[PDB]
Amino acid sequence: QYEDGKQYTTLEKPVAGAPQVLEFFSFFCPHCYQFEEVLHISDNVKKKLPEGVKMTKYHVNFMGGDLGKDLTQAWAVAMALGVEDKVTVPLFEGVQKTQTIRSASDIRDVFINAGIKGEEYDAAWNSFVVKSLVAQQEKAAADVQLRGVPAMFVNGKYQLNPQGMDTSNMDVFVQQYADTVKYLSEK
Amino acid sequence: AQYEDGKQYTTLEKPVAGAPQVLEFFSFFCPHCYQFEEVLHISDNVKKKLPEGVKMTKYHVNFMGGDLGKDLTQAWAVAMALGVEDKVTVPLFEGVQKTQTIRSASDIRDVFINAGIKGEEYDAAWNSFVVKSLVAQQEKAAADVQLRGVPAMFVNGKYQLNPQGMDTSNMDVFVQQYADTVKYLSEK
Ligand SMILES: Cc1nc(-c2ccc(C(F)(F)F)cc2)sc1C(=O)N[C@@H](Cc1ccc(O)cc1)C(=O)O
Ligand code: NA
Repeated sequence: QYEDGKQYTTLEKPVAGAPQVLEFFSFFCPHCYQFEEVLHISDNVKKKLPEGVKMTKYHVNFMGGDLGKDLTQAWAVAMALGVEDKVTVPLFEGVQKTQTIRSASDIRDVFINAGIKGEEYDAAWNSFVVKSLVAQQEKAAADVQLRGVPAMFVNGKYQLNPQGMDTSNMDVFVQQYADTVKYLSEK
Repeated sequence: AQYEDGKQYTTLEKPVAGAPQVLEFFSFFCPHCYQFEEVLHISDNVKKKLPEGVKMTKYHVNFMGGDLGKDLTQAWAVAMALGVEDKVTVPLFEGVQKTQTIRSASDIRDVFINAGIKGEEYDAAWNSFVVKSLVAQQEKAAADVQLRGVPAMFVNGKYQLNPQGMDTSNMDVFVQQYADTVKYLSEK
């Protein structure tokens, strides 16, 4: 029983050439921590979607002050090096659980400890490839008039509405969320 | 340590009458709350340094958890009603955050049963007026201190701990600084 306003909302001005599935998060975002560590939303959405569908995940600037911008640049590094899955957990825990991530250096340490060579990290950090990925993340958020995280957009036309879903059972919530993404992608 | 308003603690503009002597707020969904309790043992270390007669109170809140969050607050009310907080705190934190075995109210109940509380006793407590009242008490206390987030601790409804705020460069030092601050405030 899908209804606009319930499981999802519809953007007023759809974004052209938008990614099929686009997620925004912040490492400072508490629901984003839950979505990644506890619920594994991205993994479960991926499992429910066809192989052909591309999922994109971008970091945002508007949580966490100066460190917030640094983390967006760090996420650009992770995308450029293809090590998202190596650093997502220690970045989330470093920010929200242990609160040991306080500076860019602390972010660098996380990449080092996750097996990324220091020289490779620094080269990426300062690269124009990464500068462009930072620009891409910012523009994407601006295109959908992003006001908060977590957020997921389907074909630049629909936005998921987790608030409209059932939150008594974690796996029911995940099922309803993932099923909504599939429904919207086939729309 | 040299204590100053605004440093190790802040002072509520609207103090709360009849508040518990030492009141801690947490959520089982809250990862820094997991850090506080399961890793740092803040509650326990504060209690060790508390003066004789001063009891600790700990309430559950629901900023992140939706309906399941409400179930957790009611289950925490049951833990308080039964006096089994020290038996279920660990498996609730680990079950929600680490093993991800706690996904519904039924899984919460299973934790109490595995910790030695009979199912019929858990259910009796769950549906009791005592637990209904305790749920309301936890909410009201959070409202009274204008709670913004967790973890948080309040002393005599007048002072709010400010860990920000403290030497969080060494976890052992942080814990003693935090516990010493609670002792100081309780003595004022
Ligand atoms: C993004 C988000 N995700 C949530 C969620 C997801 C899963 C689960 C479960 F445990 F079941 F897995 C619980 C909550 S609330 C939530 C969220 O946006 N929460 C709001 C408050 C709110 C909560 C429930 C409503 O029906 C309406 C408003 C806030 O934090 O201010
Ligand atoms: Na605190």
